[PDB]
Amino acid sequence: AQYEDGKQYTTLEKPVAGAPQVLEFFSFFCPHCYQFEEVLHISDNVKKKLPEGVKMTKYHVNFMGGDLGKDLTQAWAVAMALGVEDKVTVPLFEGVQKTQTIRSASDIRDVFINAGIKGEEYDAAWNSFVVKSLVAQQEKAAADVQLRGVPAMFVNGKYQLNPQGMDTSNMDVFVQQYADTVKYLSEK
Ligand SMILES: O=C(O)Cc1coc2cc(OCc3ccccc3)ccc12
Repeated sequence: AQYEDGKQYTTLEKPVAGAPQVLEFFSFFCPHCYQFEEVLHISDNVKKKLPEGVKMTKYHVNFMGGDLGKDLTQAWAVAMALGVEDKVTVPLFEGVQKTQTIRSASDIRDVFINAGIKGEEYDAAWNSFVVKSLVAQQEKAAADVQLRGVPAMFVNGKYQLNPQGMDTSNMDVFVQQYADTVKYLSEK
């Protein structure tokens, strides 16, 4: 077949019931995730190839960066709770990987302050139990599939994208193959 298990995708030996339709995992310490955001725009290109209104979910992970990696998972929960993901994603990526100006939880808070989120707004969300639950939700979704690598995308809790088996000589062809595979899997 043109799409084959082990080539463009792999199949979960333990399917995950009730999972989101399109579930992405990333880390702000993850280099390919940086490319996926700034250079390839995987999330938007996948969204444009899927039916309108399909739920897409993106979660942060703990296993990169130690203490700060967990801080970034809590900060991502704040971003999701406040709905400011589009405002903080790029400065957080660049703060961690490009300028390396993010060395503490205070530095992460500075990114939100600079993006226009009020200090009282950030601190209240950061210490809220709604955000504690969002952190637990991110951990549980990752734990359901024993996630050891990012960037990762799962479709209907059953199929995992395999970008290693996709052509990397051309950035746009890669994105197109990636998005077309997600579409194929969503119609499975
Ligand atoms: O292999 C891995 O650990 C998994 C993996 C995740 O995202 C990737 C992106 C890759 O290429 C992107 C690209 C495409 C065209 C031109 C430059 C870069 C390759 C591998 C992965």
